[PDB]
Amino acid sequence: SMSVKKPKRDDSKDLALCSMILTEMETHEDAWPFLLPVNLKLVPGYKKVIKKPMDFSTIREKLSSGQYPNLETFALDVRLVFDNCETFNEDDSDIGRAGHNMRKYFEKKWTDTFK
Repeated sequence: SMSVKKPKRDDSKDLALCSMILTEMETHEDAWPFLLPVNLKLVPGYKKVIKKPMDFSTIREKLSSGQYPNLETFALDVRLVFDNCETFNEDDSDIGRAGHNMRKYFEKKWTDTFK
């Protein structure tokens, strides 16, 4: 509360460390469904169903331009990518399996880097 603070966690490396995680996600062999925005002119149903589209290139641009206020807002956009994928794609599909694999990969890196 006023003039009463928990000890200050060092957050000075968070920007660099989120960039490294994102690089590792970008270079994973199962990243291909997530590298670019979904083409809303060419994929029937996507625009109406998926209220907040997100993809790795859009996260990368937001990161590079100071649009993430903290490391939790960064994790929310990465999770958004996988939640959108589960909403639109059957589990037993190449893209459905890709999203489960990437979410697992991301969550381990996140725990090992920050928790």
